[PDB]
Amino acid sequence: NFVPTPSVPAPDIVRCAYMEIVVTDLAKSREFYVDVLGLHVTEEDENTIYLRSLEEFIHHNLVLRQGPIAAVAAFAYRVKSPAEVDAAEAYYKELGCRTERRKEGFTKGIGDSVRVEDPLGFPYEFFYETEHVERLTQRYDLYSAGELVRLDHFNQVTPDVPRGRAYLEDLGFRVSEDIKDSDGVTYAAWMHRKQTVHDTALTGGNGPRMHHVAFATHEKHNIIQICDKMGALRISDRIERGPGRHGVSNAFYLYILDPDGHRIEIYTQDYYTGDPDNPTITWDVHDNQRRDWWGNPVVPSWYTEASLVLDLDGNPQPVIV
Amino acid sequence: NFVPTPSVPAPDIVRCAYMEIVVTDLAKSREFYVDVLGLHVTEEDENTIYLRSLEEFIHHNLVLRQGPIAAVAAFAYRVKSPAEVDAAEAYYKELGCRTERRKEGFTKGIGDSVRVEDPLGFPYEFFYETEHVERLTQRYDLYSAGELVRLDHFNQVTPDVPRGRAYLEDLGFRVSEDIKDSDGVTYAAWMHRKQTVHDTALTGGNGPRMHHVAFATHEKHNIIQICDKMGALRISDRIERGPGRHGVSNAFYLYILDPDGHRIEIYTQDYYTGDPDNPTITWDVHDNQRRDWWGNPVVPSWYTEASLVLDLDGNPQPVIV
Amino acid sequence: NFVPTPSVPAPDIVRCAYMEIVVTDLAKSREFYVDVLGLHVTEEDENTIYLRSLEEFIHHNLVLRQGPIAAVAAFAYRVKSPAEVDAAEAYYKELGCRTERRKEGFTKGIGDSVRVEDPLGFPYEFFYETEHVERLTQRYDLYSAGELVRLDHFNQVTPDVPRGRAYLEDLGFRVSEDIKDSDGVTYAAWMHRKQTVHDTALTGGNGPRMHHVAFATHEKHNIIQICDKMGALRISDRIERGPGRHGVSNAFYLYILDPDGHRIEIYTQDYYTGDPDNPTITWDVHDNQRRDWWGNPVVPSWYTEASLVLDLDGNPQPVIV
Amino acid sequence: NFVPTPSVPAPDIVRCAYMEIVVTDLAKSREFYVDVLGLHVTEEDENTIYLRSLEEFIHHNLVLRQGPIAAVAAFAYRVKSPAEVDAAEAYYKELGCRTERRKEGFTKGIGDSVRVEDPLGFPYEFFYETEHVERLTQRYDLYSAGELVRLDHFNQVTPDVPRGRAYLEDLGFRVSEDIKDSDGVTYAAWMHRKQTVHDTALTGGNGPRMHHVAFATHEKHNIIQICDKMGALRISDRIERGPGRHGVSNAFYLYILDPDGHRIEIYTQDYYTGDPDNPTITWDVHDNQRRDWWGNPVVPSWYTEASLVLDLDGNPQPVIV
Ligand SMILES: [Mn+2]
Ligand SMILES: [Mn+2]
Ligand SMILES: [Mn+2]
Ligand SMILES: [Mn+2]
Repeated sequence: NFVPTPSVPAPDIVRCAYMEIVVTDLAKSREFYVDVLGLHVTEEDENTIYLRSLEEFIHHNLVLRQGPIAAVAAFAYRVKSPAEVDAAEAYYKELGCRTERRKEGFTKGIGDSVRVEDPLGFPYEFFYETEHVERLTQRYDLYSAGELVRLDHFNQVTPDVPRGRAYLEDLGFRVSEDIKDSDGVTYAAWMHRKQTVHDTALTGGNGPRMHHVAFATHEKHNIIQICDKMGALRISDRIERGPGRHGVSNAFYLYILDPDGHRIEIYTQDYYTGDPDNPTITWDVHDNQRRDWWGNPVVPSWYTEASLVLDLDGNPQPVIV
Repeated sequence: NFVPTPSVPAPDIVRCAYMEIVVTDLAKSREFYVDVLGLHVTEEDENTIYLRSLEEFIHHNLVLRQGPIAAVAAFAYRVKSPAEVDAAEAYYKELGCRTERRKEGFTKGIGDSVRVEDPLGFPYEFFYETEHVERLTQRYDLYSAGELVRLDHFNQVTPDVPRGRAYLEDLGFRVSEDIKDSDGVTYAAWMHRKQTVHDTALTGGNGPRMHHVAFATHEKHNIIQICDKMGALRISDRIERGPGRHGVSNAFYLYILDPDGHRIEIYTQDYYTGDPDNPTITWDVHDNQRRDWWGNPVVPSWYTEASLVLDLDGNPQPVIV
Repeated sequence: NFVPTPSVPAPDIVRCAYMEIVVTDLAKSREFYVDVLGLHVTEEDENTIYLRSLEEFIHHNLVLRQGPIAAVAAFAYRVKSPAEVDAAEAYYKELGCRTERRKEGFTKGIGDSVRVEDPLGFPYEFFYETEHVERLTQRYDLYSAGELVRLDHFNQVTPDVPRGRAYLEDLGFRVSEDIKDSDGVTYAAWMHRKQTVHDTALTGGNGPRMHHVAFATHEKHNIIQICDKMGALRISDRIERGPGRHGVSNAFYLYILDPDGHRIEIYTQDYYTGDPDNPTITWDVHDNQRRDWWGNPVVPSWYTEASLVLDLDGNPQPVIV
Repeated sequence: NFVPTPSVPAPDIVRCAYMEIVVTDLAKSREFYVDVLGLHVTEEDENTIYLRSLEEFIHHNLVLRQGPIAAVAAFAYRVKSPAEVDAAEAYYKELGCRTERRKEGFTKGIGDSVRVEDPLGFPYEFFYETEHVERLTQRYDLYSAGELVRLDHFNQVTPDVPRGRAYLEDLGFRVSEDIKDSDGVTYAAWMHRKQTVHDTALTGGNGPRMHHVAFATHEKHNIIQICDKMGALRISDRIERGPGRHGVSNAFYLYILDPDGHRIEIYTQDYYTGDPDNPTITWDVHDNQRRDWWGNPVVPSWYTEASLVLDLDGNPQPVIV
């Protein structure tokens, strides 16, 4: 059942920082992420595109890499100092996980990093060093009507949520909201290191799979404009669920699908979770409002489709059904 | 087939002005319309409540009347001058419709009025005189987060839309948008006297029935707040459809159900239709975007449920299936 | 004092439609109106640019023409039918005003038109025919964060407001709001033909001069984004007054200056004025809130700077001080 | 010159948490803070009112206490754990500052606390324990149009900013933005413990004085509604500055004055400052955009008026001019 708790301290994680996504047609994906969504290109080449949101100063929040199979190559977290990359390496080695360290980084603009196949089969990366680039916070001359301003969280699908939760708590994540039954069993959990509702969340299901990566906008009208632009471009069929308001997290949300089917959440409205005794909100598994505060109808694909993730050799991790 | 065109001129209609609805439990309805939606009470007694929106100066936009069967007693249009009330009476008399004129009005605050059972079975009222009340436009001290600022239109369900359309064009309504097939047959039409997309619209289906009455908010966030409040009050199951953006009319919309099941549309975003040659926008019956610009899933009840309307004796008009 | 009331009927005016502005450097002005403000180019040549707002279907709302002196060449109103152009010509001829008729129009995309040097010295144009162009209402792929969606009104500066008001009332404009003193003398007036607060307004001052031309946005955040973009482009010194809320008209506003100093108002939030007995709101000349609902400080240039207007020969009208 | 750096560690501060202000007429203040601004009353008695913002779970963000002289009695910061209250006491004791520890708290709902007259003359409180109350985040049934959702920061006026800055950096606050001259001298600094731009800021001027306490709204339209409501209530002369956008901090802001003249900032739009190497943004003292991104005119009172602060005996600290 439970992942053992190492005797070495967990690495001090600051926040989720970026995700590396493999796409099958780079030009088609570039059209979606840059021309439709408006993400900012930090740099690109024939095979990879480095994108960042408006208020980011690190090198990128998303890396799109062309590959033969659409999948997620890495969920990356920034750690507090260089020594924490060492700590992350030691922690996972004690758990017996495969680890790979590259002083020069795995993606451009990132420095010394360690990638690991974690206990739940996910490719996690921990890094501290990264090139700083121009922070576009006040470049209102580049601000689009649907501007994505920051990367907020990842959502992972795994078969055993209680095992996943205890493992992430040992890593230092705290639970801001969870869904449990009368028995006290955790069905899903929102976990954070930074002061928003979450950096990652665990959803029960066949896995390991990536459910979605999420960006925030400043206000609700920005999310509506994304829908409107998609309708004008005749790609409204890529709008999967939303807009709506989730009861869990209180987020005003929208889920859309990229060309390979990877799910992107765009939401707005966070609340502060930084206090040491921030109250956990537990939702009952039968409370309808947990999914949708407004009662919007259920979208089946949202519970069944999710992206494959890769092992450190670049091959898909088998999905446990 | 087509209603005959009278030889007397049509009354000069300015805009839709109010609707009289019969509710089965006035206190339960008062809670929804006043405590939940925030409409302003002009006056009320044991059996009837007169409500108005924020920017209205005439006596009321809605009259709620207690009765044994939930239904709509009257669709009321304001005409241009006192003489037009005579015109409306003469016009319908020539069509052979039952008319009833009351110099003192049918509802409080309204003067000389004529009500008719129109050719499609709907109770229409035409009046000019009305008591003026405090226009609350700048009473920001009363402004709620989901404030309804003005009454915009009615939507009617009738079995033969081409007959209804030609009948309303003779009355002087112009078509801003319609849905037609390749054969050029009209399936639905949006018709207006004032300079917005419509004062009334015709939907094909079993009728005569009232599909909805609609109010506008100033901005999109006001509609979102109505949803959030209903979720907090635990009546999100009364949210029927939306929020969404209609392709036809371009409205950002929300449809909710009152305690008796009468459908209220709250929407925002109009466009100007006042020019004499305002282009009619014709949508193809197979274009999915005409219903939802964002492709939101269809909601069955929206196409089957609608409210009964009353004849001039106060009895429901039989529904033609 | 008063302009005589002609014995021939006034032309039936539908709304203000466009303004022809002379600029001294076309490329500099194009940068402002198109690159900064985002207006849509209908067509252009070496000497003139035809622009329209998002929801317009007539050929243009603004014509920028290069010339030696920055000034306003024409305030154009669309009339109800072709016969009304004849009516406009006859009406002004009876007043003894100079008139010039061109069956082929004075600006591209406009047909039979009559221009007149009106009694207050303004170059007014009346036309019906105009080429229709693609209405961009639902082109959300072109929608900018600060999108100007429609042309709403003109504001004119004239030395004798009571004379100007009585003359515009004879033309059929109604007063929605005015500013008067205890004596009952009109200091300024908002006048309309269409169903918003105004198509034109009269401000007392040295004239004839054009105070501003105004465009509406859908919501308040669109106006804030214009400010933000101007700050990022380092041209915030062209923001003259606002954002604020006017007590008169209830508009959330912003006034900015183009390269030649012509004033452009961008506002949002109208209210309906279409009923025949729409109550006039009279503000007292000493009520502070009439200028600014929020008490924002007075901006002196707003009361002294305004654009010159041209006579029908293209020469500036002398300003009466 | 510089405050000495103690040899004991600084207490681990999480965020600014509440301010205790003394008002001269509690009922008049209650009307402003509760009836006008809509803050939520946690509890109150004849002499004191405890208020909290929408998303707060600790007992209060503001304590209003009736007293003979309007002033600020305490700037309170929540620390990470009970042991940190001991740390704060030891730390200030080593600086030679007067401290007062109360196991039972100084205000209701707060536990073990230490208050100090800090080196710059300000009454700072550090506490960990506080009673939790219903977090109203999703009580949309209570949500007003101008809802204040969370307390964000304090702003302090002090004559020697470089001394104050170094003192706060030793306490562990990091600088997100500062204003410096060519000589590299600090004129003002924005300092934070939590992940927003600041928990407190230092403004040069006669002090010690409290410049403002700030609350955030979810969106810009909420701030606009506060202005509109104040204009409707005829207290727009209490709006001191804004709405505007600050270049420093990037906040869309509004400053208003309570009945005793204490300055409240309502703002929205934060950006994330949590990374260990978050880039400090340094603004030049001559850059006009640092104050107002839109170039709004300067408001003199903003630079001269500020609130007195009290010593631990409840007497005003003399202001150094
Ligand atoms: Mn999510
Ligand atoms: Mn409708
Ligand atoms: Mn104006
Ligand atoms: Mn501040």
